[PDB]
Amino acid sequence: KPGKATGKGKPVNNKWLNNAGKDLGSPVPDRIANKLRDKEFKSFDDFRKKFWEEVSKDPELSKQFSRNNNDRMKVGKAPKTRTQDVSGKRTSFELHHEKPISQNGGVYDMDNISVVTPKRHIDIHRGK
Amino acid sequence: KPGKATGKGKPVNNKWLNNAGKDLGSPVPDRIANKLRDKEFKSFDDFRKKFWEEVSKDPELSKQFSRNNNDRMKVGKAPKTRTQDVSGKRTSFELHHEKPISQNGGVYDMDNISVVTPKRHIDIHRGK
DNA sequence: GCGATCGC
DNA sequence: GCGATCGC
DNA sequence: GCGATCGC
DNA sequence: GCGATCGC
DNA sequence: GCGATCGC
DNA sequence: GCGATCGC
Repeated sequence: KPGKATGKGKPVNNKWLNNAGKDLGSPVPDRIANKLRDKEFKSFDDFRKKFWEEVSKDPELSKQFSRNNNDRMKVGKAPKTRTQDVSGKRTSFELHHEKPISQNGGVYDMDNISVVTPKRHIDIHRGK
Repeated sequence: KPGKATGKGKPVNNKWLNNAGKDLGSPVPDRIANKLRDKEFKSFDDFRKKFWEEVSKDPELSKQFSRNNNDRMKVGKAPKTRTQDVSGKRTSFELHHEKPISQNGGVYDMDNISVVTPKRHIDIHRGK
């Protein structure tokens, strides 16, 4: 299921992921959407890996993460969340598509993707 | 001056480049001819590369060279010749075109391509 | 069964 | 790309 | 991620 | 040569 | 300069 | 894929 990525993203402050635990979480940063716009991805995993790689290459974004977390994002790994936002062994930050694929939701549509904590993700799926 | 590969090639024994220092040297192995037949080449420089890389991929042939030589062939570089067959900084085997493009010589016609030693290529360009 | 990340 | 994991 | 394989 | 992509 | 290979 | 070198 390949395809290209599209989207405008939103502007973000000094606490990007700060609300990744409420509602639909945090959005794709504008600067990041540009680096990835019109690009081409194999699978969604391919996207996730690149997204986090791009995050670690953005000076103002990488400044909000712990040294180890930055080392993680540099090789496609997702940053770890605060203790209170994990869910058992699920402790990384996850990407979520607002509208599923079954509802014609764009899989590589950055405006349809946001960053949420595992804890929140489980609620979002339960309906809360 | 790009082009496509072509030619039949001739069957080579176990001592392929054992006469590369006489006459016109060893011919382009049939097996290599087949594996290379009709291929997009940007320059003869590129063909040399792909050629030797194809020589290292052919078990029967790669067997005739030391490890240092296969390392080279693996990256498109030709095997170094014995010391008595080199000349100056030229220590590796060189591809020889029997006919120039002027005389309708195949620039990518394996049948018009052979492998000769530096000390021999020099004796061919002076008059046998 | 299902979304979603991990590691080669 | 593939095989495996995790919580529901 | 690590070994192939582009691309200049 | 070697950094940068592909293809598992 | 010519026919080739080297060195990124 | 481009310059740069090689020996004559």
